[PDB]
Amino acid sequence: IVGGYTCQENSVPYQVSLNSGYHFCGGSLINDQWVVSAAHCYKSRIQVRLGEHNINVLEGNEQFVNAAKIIKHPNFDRETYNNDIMLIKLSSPVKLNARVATVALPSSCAPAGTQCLISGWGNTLSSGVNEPDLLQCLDAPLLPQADCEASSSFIITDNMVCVGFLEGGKDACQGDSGGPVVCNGELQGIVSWGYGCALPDNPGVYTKVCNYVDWIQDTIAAN
Ligand SMILES: [Ca+2]
Repeated sequence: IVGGYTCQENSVPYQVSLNSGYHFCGGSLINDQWVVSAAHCYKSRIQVRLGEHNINVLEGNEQFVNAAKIIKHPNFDRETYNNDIMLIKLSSPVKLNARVATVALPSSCAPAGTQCLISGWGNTLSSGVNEPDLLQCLDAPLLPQADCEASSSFIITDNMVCVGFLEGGKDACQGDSGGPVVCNGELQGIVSWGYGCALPDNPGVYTKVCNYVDWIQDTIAAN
């Protein structure tokens, strides 16, 4: 997260870190045994870390659980990142508490202008790379489709939504991928891609979660 602030300890209880020897993506706990992330974060073996604040220091609230089933959306297109969503079934249910909690699936698609919270351990610089130890937070609004593409060097599909600032300075970045965009307590987006990080005229692009609620529930029921 570029231009954000350090989240209060365990204030984003649904936030998880996908680890394969190192943190490489984020995700959201949607129930005691399922995590939703981005399909581009797929790896054959993943350890999901919950209850984290400082990813490099053991604090006493962590739960590390291996992924049992890693399911990418069948129509994920790696070229365009269309349908960039993935579900992870944990090897065992986690212990839900104050520091490890679930986030609700959306009941409807949030309107442009809605204020949301984006979080992650991704890159904090608009140039170069710096991985933070502590979970970063960013309050940003959902932008209208038209305003996003106005002066950007990219276009998006109907399964994508732009969240951020057209003036730049604040944005998600590499390493935040798969992470949550929560608006009014519901998961409305998943960190997916963008041109650079925090650049003027180029807001971040996120998977529009409200378009997949049915797929999510069916998959969870069938596995
Ligand atoms: Ca820790």
